[PDB]
Amino acid sequence: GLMQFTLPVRLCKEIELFHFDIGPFENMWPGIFVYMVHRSCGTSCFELEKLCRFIMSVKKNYRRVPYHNWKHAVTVAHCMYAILQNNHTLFTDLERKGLLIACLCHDLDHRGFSNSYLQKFDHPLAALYSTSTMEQHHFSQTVSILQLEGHNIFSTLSSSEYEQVLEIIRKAIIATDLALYFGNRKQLEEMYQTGSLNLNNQSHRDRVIGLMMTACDLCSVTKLWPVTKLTANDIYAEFWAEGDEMKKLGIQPIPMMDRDKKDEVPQGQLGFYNAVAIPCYTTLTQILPPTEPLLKACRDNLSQWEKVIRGEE
Ligand SMILES: Cc1ccc(Nc2cncnc2)c(C(=O)Nc2cc(C)nn2-c2ccccc2)n1
Ligand SMILES: [Mg+2]
Ligand SMILES: [Zn+2]
Repeated sequence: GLMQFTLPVRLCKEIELFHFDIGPFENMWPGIFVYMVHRSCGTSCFELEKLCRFIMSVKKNYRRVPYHNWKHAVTVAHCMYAILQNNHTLFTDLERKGLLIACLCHDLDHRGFSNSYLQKFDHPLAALYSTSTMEQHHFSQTVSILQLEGHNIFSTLSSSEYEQVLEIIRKAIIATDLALYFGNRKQLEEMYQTGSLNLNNQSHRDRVIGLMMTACDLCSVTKLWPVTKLTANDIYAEFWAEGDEMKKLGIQPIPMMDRDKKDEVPQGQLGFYNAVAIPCYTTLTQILPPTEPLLKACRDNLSQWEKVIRGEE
């Protein structure tokens, strides 16, 4: 049990800031995760043998795609770690447990295509899960991995704690469906402004954990500008591949996905930040004030994209 994971000085200190980049050495990322779990959760909460075996099976089930890959999985888990460490006393044992696991698994087996594309293509996954298609698939992949031999990292929870944790995870993963985010943030904004928001109302915590999963998922926009700008090339690599594929079904795709409309990415990044990202981090900062660093970095990046449009870069 005294087998504590350690990090070099720069990473040890920078892992605590919201804007940490996990780096380009892929073989350090399992340890950055085990490090985050031990400090967030405790070192007795997972059997190290089972946790490492689970981590490796999860990484194996992330594909080689430009954005929705293993690096994204770990990067979303680091944002979650930073929210939990900045809000120590607000979450329970099972909640810290489930959520970091939910972040690592949340895009399991992503092929790099949206829900819209799966339904236009008439993929069999669209027949099985008529809404939040990929997200119900991600949760399914998580349960299968948890049921492999030697992978059940929750084995020592009681039947009731186990049911509670799977349920925290399923709801955390379903929430990453951005189609559900718009609704969820509006309701949190209405509860916040009327002062009815009650973190004892389980239905209310579920909404808050939802918004946290949006925040962690979009956190590439909260990075220092060189990291955000470079991650934007990976996201657009995927969008343009989907657009290519839309055109092979004979569907003209939305400007976001058309590689012939690269000129409009700067203006399209403004609307994304104004319609999705800025409100996300604003409402999250209203509910959890210590997550303010994410809104400040998200606004610095908007300014940077405004500066691109004015040809100052
Ligand atoms: C889900 C998601 C995650 C990350 C995203 N970007 C990103 C930027 N910088 C660094 N890392 C990542 C983007 C993104 O660029 N979105 C987007 C652009 C436009 C014109 N529209 N949208 C959009 C997409 C879905 C719903 C509403 C609007 N989307
Ligand atoms: Mg996803
Ligand atoms: Zn994601």
